Amino acid sequence: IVGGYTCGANTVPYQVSLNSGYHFCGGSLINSQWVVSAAHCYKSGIQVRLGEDNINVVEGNEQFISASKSIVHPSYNSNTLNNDIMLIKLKSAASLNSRVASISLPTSCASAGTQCLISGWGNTKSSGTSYPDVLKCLKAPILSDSSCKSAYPGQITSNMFCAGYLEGGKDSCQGDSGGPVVCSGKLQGIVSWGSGCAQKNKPGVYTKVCNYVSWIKQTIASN
Ligand SMILES: Cc1cc(CN)nn1C
Ligand SMILES: [Ca+2]
Repeated sequence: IVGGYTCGANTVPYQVSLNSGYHFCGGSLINSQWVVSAAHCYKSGIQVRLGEDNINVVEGNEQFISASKSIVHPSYNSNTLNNDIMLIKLKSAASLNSRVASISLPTSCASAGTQCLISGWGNTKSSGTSYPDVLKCLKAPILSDSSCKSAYPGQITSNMFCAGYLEGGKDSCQGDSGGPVVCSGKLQGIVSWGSGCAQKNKPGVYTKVCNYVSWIKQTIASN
């Protein structure tokens, strides 16, 4: 997260860190057994880390649970990043509490102008490289489909939306991949892609979660 703020420990209780020896992606806890992330975060040997603030220090509220299976969306295209969504099942159910909590799926799509919260442990610099240990947060509005498409000619599908600031300065970045965009207590987005970070007229692009609620529910119901 570039140009954000320190969230505060366990203030984003649905935020998870995916770890394969190191943090490599974010994710969102959607029930006691399931995490939603980006398809471009797929790899083997995933441990889901819940209750994290400082990802380098065991602070006392963590739950570390290995993934038993991952399900990349059937229509994910890694070239275009269309359908950039994946489900991860935990080997054991997380113990839910005030600091480890699920986020609700949307019942309808969110509009341009809706204010959202984006979070993660990604790079905090737009030019150089610096990775925070503690969770960073950014309040950002959803941008219009027209402005999103104008920013990225030929690249925005019906399964994507832009959020952030056309002026630059505030954005998601490398390492925030797969993490949450939450608006009015609903998971509306997943950190998917962009062109650099916090650059003018290059806002973050996010997977449009409301398009996938049926797939998520049916997949969970049979797996
Ligand atoms: C994960 C991610 C988000 C963004 C948006 N600036 N770019 N990347 C690489
Ligand atoms: Ca920790």
